[PDB]
Amino acid sequence: MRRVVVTGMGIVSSIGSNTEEVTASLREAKSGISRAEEYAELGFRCQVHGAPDIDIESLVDRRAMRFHGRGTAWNHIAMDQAIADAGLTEEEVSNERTGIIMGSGGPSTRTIVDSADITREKGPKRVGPFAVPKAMSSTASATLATFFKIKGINYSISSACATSNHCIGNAYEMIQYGKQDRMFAGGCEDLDWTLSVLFDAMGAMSSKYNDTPSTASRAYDKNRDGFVIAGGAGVLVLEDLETALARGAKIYGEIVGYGATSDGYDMVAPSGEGAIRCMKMALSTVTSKIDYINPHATSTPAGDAPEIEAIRQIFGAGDVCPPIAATKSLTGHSLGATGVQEAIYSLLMMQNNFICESAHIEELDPAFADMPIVRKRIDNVQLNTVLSNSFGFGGTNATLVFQRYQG
Amino acid sequence: MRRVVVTGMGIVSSIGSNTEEVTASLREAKSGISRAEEYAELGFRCQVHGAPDIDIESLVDRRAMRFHGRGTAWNHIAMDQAIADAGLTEEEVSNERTGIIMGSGGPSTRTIVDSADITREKGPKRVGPFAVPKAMSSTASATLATFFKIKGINYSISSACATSNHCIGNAYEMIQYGKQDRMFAGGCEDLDWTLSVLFDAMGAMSSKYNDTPSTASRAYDKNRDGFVIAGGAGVLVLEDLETALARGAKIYGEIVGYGATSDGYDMVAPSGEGAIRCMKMALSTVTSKIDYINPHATSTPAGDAPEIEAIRQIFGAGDVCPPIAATKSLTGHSLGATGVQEAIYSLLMMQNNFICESAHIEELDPAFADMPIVRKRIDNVQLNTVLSNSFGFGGTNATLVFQRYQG
Ligand SMILES: O=c1ccc2ccc(O)cc2o1
Ligand SMILES: O=c1ccc2ccc(O)cc2o1
Ligand SMILES: [Cl-]
Ligand SMILES: [Cl-]
Ligand SMILES: [Cl-]
Ligand SMILES: [Cl-]
Ligand code: NA
Ligand code: NA
Repeated sequence: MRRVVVTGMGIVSSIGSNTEEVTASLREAKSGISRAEEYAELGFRCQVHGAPDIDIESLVDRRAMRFHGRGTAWNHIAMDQAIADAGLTEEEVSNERTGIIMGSGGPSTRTIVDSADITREKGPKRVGPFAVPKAMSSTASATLATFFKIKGINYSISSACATSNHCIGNAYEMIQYGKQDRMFAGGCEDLDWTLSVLFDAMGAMSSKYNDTPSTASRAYDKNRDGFVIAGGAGVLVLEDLETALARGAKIYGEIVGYGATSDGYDMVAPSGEGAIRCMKMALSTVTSKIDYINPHATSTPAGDAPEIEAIRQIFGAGDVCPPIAATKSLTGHSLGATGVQEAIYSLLMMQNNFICESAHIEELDPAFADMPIVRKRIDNVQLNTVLSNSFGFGGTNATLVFQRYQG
Repeated sequence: MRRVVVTGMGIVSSIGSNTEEVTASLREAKSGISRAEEYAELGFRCQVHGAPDIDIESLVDRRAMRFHGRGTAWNHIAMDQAIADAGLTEEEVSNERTGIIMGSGGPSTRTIVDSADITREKGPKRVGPFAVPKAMSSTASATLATFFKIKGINYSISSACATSNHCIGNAYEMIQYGKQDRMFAGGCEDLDWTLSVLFDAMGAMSSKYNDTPSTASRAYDKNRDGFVIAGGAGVLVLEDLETALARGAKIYGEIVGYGATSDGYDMVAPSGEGAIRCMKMALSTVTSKIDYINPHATSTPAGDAPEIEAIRQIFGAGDVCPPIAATKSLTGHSLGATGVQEAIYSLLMMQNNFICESAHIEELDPAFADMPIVRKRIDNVQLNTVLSNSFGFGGTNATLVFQRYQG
């Protein structure tokens, strides 16, 4: 099997519109969570969200927007960023050896609802002719593959919270096995009431911190009360090592492990043992210690704990366990975008020699008192190997491990 | 690489609720297309559809239905059928070596619209707590993985019309490379006005045959005027050859080729050259002649023709080209379900030694007069190798090749 490296990154996040803004937010523990006035107007319990702040029309031209919902428009921006970061020529983007696996947890729910509404109000013709590519589950891959003239692999993986972790892992496999030499991998999610309401109705999102929105997402806090939803996108450029070296690529890291398993247990709560198997699978090909864990931890009573127990089973407790810092306390949970964004946060922390605070822990849950959850930013630390989990509804698990390239 | 065989099949289709009914429909060219009265009531141009006729409540119990939209309920039925056909024990279904890649072109658009409607009419709580797994793009994998206690791989691929072809191809790869020994692969789609209207608004569906619905889908006919939408599901059980042989499995066929490419051209029309590359990739690992082609051909002016030219480029014209019969003329286009259903139709034709008529060709398009499009059922033919294309919006291409197992 060939070695696979990350040569470019792009991101649209609740904590920044590019990698520089994201890095500053991570370093300063600047929350991306704000009040969602619209959710209050609609009668939601949860009235907080993690909204990107970015001017799409200034970055994606009108004709290029024809088939984009707002999630895939963010993904287009992230792809432009990743291409620029990697320094790719047009020929390097568009060729038979270069593919795309780009996913979202759902499609444009807003397009679907707006279309149903206008059908009933003004008639089917008034849906317009461009709604299908926005409404389909493959929207993120179809729109970008077409626009960027991708000629190799083209499809989406979805797996709820795990979506863009599996997209990256499958793209990794394609390159390892020699089927493609370069891949664009990642994902996105729109942020829209038509999606958020589904989670509010199940009671899954935070509602006890509506008056202090910035601190509503608080993984590992004793009084965590649900996740905070977000939208955004991320893209990695992946290349086989020889391809990267030969063109003088930047190497942000090497992908050195990938795990994917299934709980076969509960639709909306994890079993724990599935996560253990997933992390073990990712670690089976890794020969250095793990220096940092970017957990799944979404700030839920039932979710944060089983993952911690899984981590304890593999790594032990206390100082011998890698430092753990939940970036979702700053960013919220961007569903399809989460895996790739967390890969990017982890790679940026590696680049900049720090581990962010696990934010908004006002009172640590005593169940986790034995674990090295980061309470204050750790500076001047050399990270060489980082692990990131994403564990999604339907018992779907994905873990990725990235390593500093040193030959 | 390991060899991979199909050991069980399940299907819910517009042309039958199991493989026996489907076989009878193929043999007798019995159309599955009917009038869609609801589409007329809503003001659609197209007023035809391919609707399954199956009693879900009699086949999936109430608690098992909690997280199913109607597409994934059909997929559950197809999975039960495939498990029974393969003769699998509970331990063979649920183990770390057995996974699922099961997709849909979209999620339950009906769940999304109903939820938005009830939010506005009665409040967010009245969405209920079970809508998320129905509305997410991974619905088909999440629901079945959880219910059937799947422990290995668990995710969905989506790629519009190509969805379940890529699901099968990626599952094939997993087994080839030794990561899993058994996979459930396939997909589904609900049939609902909230999805169909998106296609009617783009003018993509047939509307000149509303008064003769049964003949509205007519691939290769001079007067074809758009596809006919359908819903349903299909599942294949895939196993590495040694696993299959050792347990006395039925072998419906061996997967011997898989192609996946990208046009990088137009969102809603094919380039043709992408399809050539896709078929060539699938054929690169095949060492016998092709005895039958199950085309993408959806009964559209702009779609049927470029595929025929691609076929002509690879295979030539006339008698030296494999017989071509478009099953969508009987079945309509079931989007996420199409690839796996067409695999099943092709394997059933192989099993039963016939090639179905390419139905509803009242006047052949003169552009295709040189091609061996099947005008009347061909009997007493031994099929050993069959090829099936699916080419989806966003320029996404997938081809599979199956072969009669003879050692
Ligand atoms: O990651 C997810 C999980 C559920 C889900 C449900 C609906 C949707 O539109 C997107 C979603 O993304
Ligand atoms: O195969 C498809 C293509 C487009 C599409 C669009 C919306 C949807 O809900 C399902 C779909 O399936
Ligand atoms: Cl979107
Ligand atoms: Cl459940
Ligand atoms: Cl469904
Ligand atoms: Cl286009
Ligand atoms: Na993570
Ligand atoms: Na086909």
